[PDB]
Amino acid sequence: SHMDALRYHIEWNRVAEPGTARPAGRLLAVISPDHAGAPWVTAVLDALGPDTVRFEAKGTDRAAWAAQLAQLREDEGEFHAVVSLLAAAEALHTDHGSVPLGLAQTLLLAQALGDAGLTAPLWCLTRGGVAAGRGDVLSSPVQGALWGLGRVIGLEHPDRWGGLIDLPETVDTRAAARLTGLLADAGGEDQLAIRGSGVLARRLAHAAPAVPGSGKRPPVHGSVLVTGGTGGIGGRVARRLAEQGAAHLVLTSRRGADAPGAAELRAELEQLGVRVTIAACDAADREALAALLAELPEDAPLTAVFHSAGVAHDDAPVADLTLGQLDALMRAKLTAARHLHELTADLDLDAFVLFSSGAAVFGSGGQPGYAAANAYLDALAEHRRSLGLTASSVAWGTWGEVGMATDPEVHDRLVRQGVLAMEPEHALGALDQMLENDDTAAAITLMDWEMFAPAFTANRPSALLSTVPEAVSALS
Ligand SMILES: NC(=O)C1=CN([C@@H]2O[C@H](COP(=O)(O)OP(=O)(O)OCC3O[C@@H](n4cnc5c(N)ncnc54)[C@H](OP(=O)(O)O)[C@@H]3O)[C@@H](O)[C@H]2O)C=CC1
Repeated sequence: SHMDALRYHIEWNRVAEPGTARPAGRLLAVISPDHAGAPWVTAVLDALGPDTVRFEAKGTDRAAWAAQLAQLREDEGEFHAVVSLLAAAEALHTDHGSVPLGLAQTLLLAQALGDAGLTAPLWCLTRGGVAAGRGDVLSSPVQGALWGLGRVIGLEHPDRWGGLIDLPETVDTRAAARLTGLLADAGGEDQLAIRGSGVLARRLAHAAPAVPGSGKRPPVHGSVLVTGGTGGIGGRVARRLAEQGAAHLVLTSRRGADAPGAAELRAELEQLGVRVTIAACDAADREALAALLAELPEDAPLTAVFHSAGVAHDDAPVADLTLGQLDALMRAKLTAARHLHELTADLDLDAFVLFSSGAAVFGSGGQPGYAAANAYLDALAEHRRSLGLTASSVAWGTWGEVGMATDPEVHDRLVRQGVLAMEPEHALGALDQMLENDDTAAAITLMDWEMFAPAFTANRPSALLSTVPEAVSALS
């Protein structure tokens, strides 16, 4: 099927045991000084050895760090690699309430390295930011956001990007040796998870063909909340839910009833017999969300959430992105989804569906803020499954007809790259296959691999795509 052919999923496959020698040259370790106490942080610093130079990245000051780094690189000469432990800073930034401090500090470290002329490859370490291997628990969705930023750094600064490595809970000596071995030579891999049974790396595969009933999807009923539900994709999802018999759709956006197209949307939905509530309110306002949930009918309790609230604009290259831009991109994604998760965790929902993007799953040049925000969604869905709660993340490709991609501009960058506009009916039917399977994560995208693979790999290989045969064929 055509709908099957839009669905892909991320897998983690075993790779080679690394060598036994640590890096010959000197490592530079970067530490968040208020967040240096986690066990894995001390285990990593121990594994890097006492000869490793240590840089405490204090606060968020690009210019100060550029100066400090330039001084270090003057004194030492070229480093073998930069190893960042900034991801351990999960606390929100004091001035940007939707940006984890470690995310802010990572962006500014990537900036200041470039400013100071350090060219050693940057490796970003996380602990629990991916779900890798049968039974693996994604414990930190906040650290998971950093992977969407890293993948973009790999596309914008391939020559000075090492990669991302997720550590296990307990970094024992076998885990330490895998780490230091990868830092010496990672065999062309750059998205890695170190686990008790081996080193795994991240891979994209075609999803298994749809099996109706396998996931035991309950019938759509009760109240269903679609955030961004007046927006392009949210609207077409609400119309599908309505076709499928929802009792009550609750559609939100910051403009609510004043959003473009809302009256027409409400009328088309109501002709289907559905009760329609359209509310103005910001998905990152916890008190407004709570108030909205408090209003639901006894006869129509919340059964499902579809989180389509989002903006992509006002992003910038890694070298230029500000923290205020990053905060505005994170707000509807990390802040709003955290709220949705927390206020629905006891409700036994049938579906909790987060709309992510291919920018998070692949990386996309020019979109670091949006990739980090959407990668947090994907990680939160995995996290929620670990809690025994239902959750789905869908990393859409480009939609045709409706939504944020419908305009020649930076629709054309993507299209020239092989990421094609999907027909909405096909995208919706593929999402329906995913929910019928009860799959936790998918990318749903129409790709021309012959165009995409060579373009995406021109500066650097991508081990991610070696499990897509069309990409292997395009590179042959
Ligand atoms: N269209 C596509 O090709 C792709 C879409 N996606 C994702 O799908 C989702 C929907 O995208 P699409 O329908 O195309 O985009 P739209 O711009 O058409 O809709 C997005 C919307 O979310 C609402 N929104 C934005 N910020 C907030 C907020 N803080 N609180 C509540 N609502 C908010 C907007 O209304 P308002 O401005 O009034 O708040 C609008 O309803 C987005 O999350 C997007 O990132 C991912 C990849 C591709």
